[PDB]
Amino acid sequence: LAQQSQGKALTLLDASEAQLDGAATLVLTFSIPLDPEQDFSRVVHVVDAASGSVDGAWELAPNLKELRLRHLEPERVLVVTVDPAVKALNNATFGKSYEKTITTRDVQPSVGFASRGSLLPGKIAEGLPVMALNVNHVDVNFFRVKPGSLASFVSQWEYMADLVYTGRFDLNPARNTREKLLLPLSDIKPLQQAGVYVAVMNSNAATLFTLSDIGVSAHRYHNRLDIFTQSLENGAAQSGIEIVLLNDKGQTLAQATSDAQGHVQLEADKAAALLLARKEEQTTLLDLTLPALDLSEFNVAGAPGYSKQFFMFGPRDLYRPGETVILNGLLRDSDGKTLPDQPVKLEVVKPDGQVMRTVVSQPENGLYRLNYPLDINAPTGLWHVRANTGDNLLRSWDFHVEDFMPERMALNLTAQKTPLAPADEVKFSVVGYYLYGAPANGNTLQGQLFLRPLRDAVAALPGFQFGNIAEENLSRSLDEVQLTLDKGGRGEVSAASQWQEAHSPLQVILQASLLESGGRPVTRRVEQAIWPADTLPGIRPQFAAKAVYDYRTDTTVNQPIVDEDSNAAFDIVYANAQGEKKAVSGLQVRLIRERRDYYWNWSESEGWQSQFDQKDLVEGEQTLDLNADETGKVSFPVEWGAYRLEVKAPNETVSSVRFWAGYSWPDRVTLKLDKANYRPGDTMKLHIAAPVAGKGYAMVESSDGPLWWQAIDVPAQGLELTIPVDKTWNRHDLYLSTLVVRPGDKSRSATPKRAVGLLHLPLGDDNRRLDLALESPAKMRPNQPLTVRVKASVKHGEMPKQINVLVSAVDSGVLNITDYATPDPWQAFFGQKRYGADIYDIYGQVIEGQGRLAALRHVNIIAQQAQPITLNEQGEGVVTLPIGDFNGELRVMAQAWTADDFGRGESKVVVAAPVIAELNMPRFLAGGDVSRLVLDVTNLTDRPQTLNIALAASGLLELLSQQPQPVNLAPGVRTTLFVPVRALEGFGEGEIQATISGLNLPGETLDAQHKQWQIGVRPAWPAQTVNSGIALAPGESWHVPEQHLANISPATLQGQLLLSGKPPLNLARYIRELKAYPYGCLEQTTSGLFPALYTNAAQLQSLGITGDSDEKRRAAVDIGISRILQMQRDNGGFALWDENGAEEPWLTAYAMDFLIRAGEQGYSVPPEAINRGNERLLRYLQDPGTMLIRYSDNTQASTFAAQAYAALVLARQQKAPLGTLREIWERRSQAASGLPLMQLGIALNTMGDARRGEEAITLALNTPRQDERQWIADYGSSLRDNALMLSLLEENNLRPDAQNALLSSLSEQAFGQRWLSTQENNALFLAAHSRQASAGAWQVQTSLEAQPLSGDKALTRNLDADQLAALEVTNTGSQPLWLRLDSSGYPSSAPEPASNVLQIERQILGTDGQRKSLSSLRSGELVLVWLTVVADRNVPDALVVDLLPAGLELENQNLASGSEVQNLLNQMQQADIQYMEFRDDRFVAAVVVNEGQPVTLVYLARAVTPGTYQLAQPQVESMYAPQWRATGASEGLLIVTP
Repeated sequence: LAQQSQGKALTLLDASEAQLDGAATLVLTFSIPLDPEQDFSRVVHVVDAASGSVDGAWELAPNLKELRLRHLEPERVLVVTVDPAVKALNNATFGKSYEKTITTRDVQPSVGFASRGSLLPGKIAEGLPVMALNVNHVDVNFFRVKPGSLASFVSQWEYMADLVYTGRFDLNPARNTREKLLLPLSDIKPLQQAGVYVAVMNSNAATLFTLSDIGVSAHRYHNRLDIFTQSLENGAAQSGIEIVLLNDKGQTLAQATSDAQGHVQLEADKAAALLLARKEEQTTLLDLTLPALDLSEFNVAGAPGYSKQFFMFGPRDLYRPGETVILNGLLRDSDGKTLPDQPVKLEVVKPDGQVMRTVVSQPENGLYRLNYPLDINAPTGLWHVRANTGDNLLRSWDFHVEDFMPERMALNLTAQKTPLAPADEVKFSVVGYYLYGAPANGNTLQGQLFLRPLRDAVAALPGFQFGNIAEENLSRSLDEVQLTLDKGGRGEVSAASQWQEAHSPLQVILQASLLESGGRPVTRRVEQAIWPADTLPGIRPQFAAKAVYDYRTDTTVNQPIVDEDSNAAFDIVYANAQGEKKAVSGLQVRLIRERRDYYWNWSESEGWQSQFDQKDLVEGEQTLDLNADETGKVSFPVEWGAYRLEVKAPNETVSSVRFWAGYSWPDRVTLKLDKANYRPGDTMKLHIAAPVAGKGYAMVESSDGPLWWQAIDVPAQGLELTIPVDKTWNRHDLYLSTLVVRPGDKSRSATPKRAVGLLHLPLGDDNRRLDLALESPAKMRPNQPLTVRVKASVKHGEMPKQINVLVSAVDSGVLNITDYATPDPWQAFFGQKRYGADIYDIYGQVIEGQGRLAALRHVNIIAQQAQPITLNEQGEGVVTLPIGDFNGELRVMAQAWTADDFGRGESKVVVAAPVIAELNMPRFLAGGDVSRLVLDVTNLTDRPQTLNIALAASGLLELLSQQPQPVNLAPGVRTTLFVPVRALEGFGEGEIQATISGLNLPGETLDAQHKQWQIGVRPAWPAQTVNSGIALAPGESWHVPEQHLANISPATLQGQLLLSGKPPLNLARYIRELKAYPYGCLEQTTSGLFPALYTNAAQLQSLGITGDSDEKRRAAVDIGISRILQMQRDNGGFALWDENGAEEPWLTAYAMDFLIRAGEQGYSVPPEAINRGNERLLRYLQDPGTMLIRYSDNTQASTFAAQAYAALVLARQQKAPLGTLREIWERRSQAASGLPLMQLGIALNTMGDARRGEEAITLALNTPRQDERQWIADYGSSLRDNALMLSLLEENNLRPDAQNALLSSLSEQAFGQRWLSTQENNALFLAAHSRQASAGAWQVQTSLEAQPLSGDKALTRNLDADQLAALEVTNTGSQPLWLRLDSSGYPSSAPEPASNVLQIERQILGTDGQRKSLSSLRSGELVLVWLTVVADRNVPDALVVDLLPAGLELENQNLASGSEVQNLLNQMQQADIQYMEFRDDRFVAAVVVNEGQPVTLVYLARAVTPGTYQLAQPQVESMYAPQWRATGASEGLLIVTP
């Protein structure tokens, strides 16, 4: 506002010092608010009359009248000056200069102990740190805690004593400066006597310290506690008693006395806070609630060591909404051996924490499997699969759900294929274009160049590596790329060579992103190979790469490794890019050993670091001569460690390959072992070395507790121990700990008294890994089975027995998104588990460690998993993987297991097509639309191609042009064909099939290329329906009313004829209308799900309905249940459109009702949802104030309805407090309908009080629904209420003579036709379902068949246009006949706009805000669609629908460059939008319409595919009073030009 300050000058009210936030602050207060823009420095300033300037940090309050300056040095003369300016907000300005002198006064005294104290003991323990400010002295009283009330006293602390005062310490700090001082206690004689003391002053006035000799160490486990008491003074070893206490409570949990070794063991979980160790008059305390010792610098990282190991894994961790998540599981013990068969409880968890599915997973041949179909609208984010094996230690397998947006543009980057000399510069050709056929003009290209080594430089020679792996400056970042492109699509990138010295093959990589408007770029990458010689050497090891762990990545990586002290063989070649193998003589072949000498190194910024110096030694040398077409084979003997084989040729070009001979590739206690890896029967030699000699103990332990331990005295020369390995040692979480302590409490040279050592105990085995060899071709073609041969090996011994293998194949990109590593079970079962104990200590706390190190370096996703196979006796097998289309790289993966052994295999397969064909088309089509499809064909072969393209249109789609002429494509060239098509009348899909003949390839015969695209086809106009019926007396005749035929086109005209000998109900119509409903709000989904629950296909076909093979139905119910769960709130309540939406109790009752019903029919629903739902219903019943019904007209009625429904739903479950039901029954007069009374009545009758139930029923049967149709939030009507009441009657076998009359009434009342709500349909379905109409005889003569139709049950029959156009019916029975005719089809003429209650209008603007014709639109043009809705009433259930023309596509943007446009937008920001959706063919929006308040909706849309498109009328209706409809005038057609 601030206008209220107008007319007022600017006077300074007060400049003074004041306390603010505990600090001395200079505050100026002016009369009126100032200019908040910080200009304070040249106008207002403070200057010390002695020290000059000071901090000028001028602060400004939330209030604008006060100017602040914080933190002023006390007792100083400040001169404050305000200059004539400051302006203020109303530019009133400060007249002239103002000067004021100030003295800043003194600060108030303060004293206190720096810390509340510690529990660390000392033999004398002097020095008490205190923070004193402006105080000359302090009096201190010293108490000694009574050994009796000691426990409770200390427990009062952290979560009753005598007095030994001395007091009066002389503290002389500088004036006005807080100083840190020490209170010495050495010269005090009545204090060095051991005990627990407390100092008190006269803000932390108290502190605690302890004098003692008992040094205490402790190792805690998840349910065990081991204590070691030794000497602080004379080395170590000590007896004495100790006890465990509670938090706050001084209650003793457990007690024990030290043995002759110092060791003690006590059973204790958490909630055991204070540890107390006593020996007569001596005492030492240890707080187990404080943080434990930091072991971040020790190699103690790894997975938890569970008793039962459950290895979960799959082909990937990145899925999209819609597709199915595949999960596999294997269960073993602590040493990877089989356990007795057992179930595992698996739960699916979506990002918000809510459970989506709960399955009791049973194994199948020892393999757990799970398939979770993600809903098409599933939330994006981090999902978990949560496994429970029985220990209630939840295992978690994370996986990502993400949705990817299309590209809508195309970028083409190409290079020169064949390698370049270092001198040459590198040229990349760029070609960008819009998908709809337009060239990308003036589009800015943003990329970057990179240089990398090229080791796989010859495709004709796989495995052979090239280049010196030790050559420097082969991996660096080159130039950035900014290219305006300019031309109609094309551009060029050029890279000058900074590489010359290179003796290895290189590749220069261009990675570039194409931009349309700085919104959603299209990125691509391309590489150019570079050789330092037309010919050069290549190396391929004869030995296979073995699988080994890599802690830097925590993934089991493949590495070239050979046995220690052995022979390494290699295949050498001398070759060129194309072809293979040339002649040469004098290849210099060296075996280089890479020696590394490690050493520790300390710094301030780093702490301690493990450094290492490297030296390359020549340990072998051969000389080789090669002929034409020869694979020279060399062999070098190796020993241990890292080697690399180097081959050099006379042209100074080098090629190197690194490998290993061993599978192994200061302020602490150094622990060393004689050998790496043991067995559970061997014996290990432990070398212990400490910086300073001392005493303590060594330990071998795990989780749960310790297995072995021995106290030790370590001299300053090291100490050697011998430890046996029991048979019970096989957990892989085994750690060897060591504690050493220096004798003296007081010592020079600093010296840390306590020192710790910690090492992982190797205990794995080298004969339990399945070595997997996956054999498959490096290249293949799409749409042909992928053959993968599995060959297993085990190094030592025989090829196990019955090796199970699970092979999979996934697009490498998807895997590369998440950096997904191929799962290995070996590392899962045998890998290094974490140190599962916490070390509490009394000696000085750890430094900080600084921390552990780290390492450093729409389309249908192809992702399959074959069934598990079993290898033969030789460990051989084969799997076939059907590959669909796809063009790129596949990572083939395999996990193998037996009962005891496990393994993992990787492989890579490049799927490439000789020619690629991409068909760009619109997102959908409407019947009659004419559209220009774009078919891009590109030849990827090395040869020129003459191709014959054959196109065919299937389904609701036809071609308009003649077949294409043959095309001549040069290698790498792309041609573009235009395919004009038209869509046919119908609701379905259209298919386009493309066939390419010719192609000519040497080496292959290759069948012709086939492709097929689908597109969705719907009618341009809403489906029209006509409903009529009549009663026929005997002899009476009837003919189809002309209304069923008028102005709607045949071949779209369906009919259903229902004949019955009793007042019928259109069951088929309800079912069909439910199944056809296209929107997925809660109530609609539920309502539509109800029929699929209680009706099988056998019952469906009787009503003239077919489809869904029942199992499909079950699947559909499951899907629906998921869709219901996806909208349950955190409180167990439900929402209408989304989980974050407002809560609606009635719907909660509804959805719950369906979920219980679904449970009853044998479907699976997670108990969390059921329970939270029931809790929410119970809270609806017991705490009605938690409710908040919106947009209601009678909150009482709403509340009552909700409570009644919830009452019934819980009553069905026998979970409804009767007292509450009665408490509600007393509020019956608030009921605005009979339905809640009925529901409540049933609940009462169910939970006991049958009387008040029957009363409630009888009352319901005489309580007409009453409301000026405002809302009530029950989603109801007279009709649906009557239906549901009849349903409740029929379901519980109550009043017959009433339900008969009401059934007839409902049959006749069901003529509120043409438009029913989903709720009404569901209600009517339930009423018709639970009905039993018994025997009702009828005979009839028709035009459908020569013979007469006859029956005793209501018969429904389908009719086509011909049967319906000429339908005649005549009753030939002895009794009356009820006849219903339901007709549906689409109009041959555009229907007239119509309105009722609601009004809808659509206008079309441009971005300039001016009206725009839908006939002059060019491709890529933007337009604003302006909808306006209005009504003379409050419609809280207004659903707006705007069918699109196929020429337009939506921009997904809510809230929506300037001007009058913004005047619309803002209005749209005033509308209360309950939901909004941007489909492929619709703009949908749920809104509430307020009386006399126009609702304004604007949305953005782009024109793309050129063509002539049908254009429908805007539509709006009330979802639950759908007689309130409006359609609003359309121009009829849309024209899009290129």
